[PDB]
Amino acid sequence: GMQFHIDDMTCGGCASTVKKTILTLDANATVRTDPATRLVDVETSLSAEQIAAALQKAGFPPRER
Repeated sequence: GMQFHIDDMTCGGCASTVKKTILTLDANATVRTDPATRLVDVETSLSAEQIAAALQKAGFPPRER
């Protein structure tokens, strides 16, 4: 389990973009997003840096928790 806080993920629709970004990178990933806390939980064989790099490129720079 890796977890990020995503300050820019400020609504449901940003959350969709975050989730689709991750799923396009790794179709086997599990992703949970919570707009109330701006927290994103990911299960993936990829590294936290690879996930973050993708999220950054999408305009949702995260901080790993």
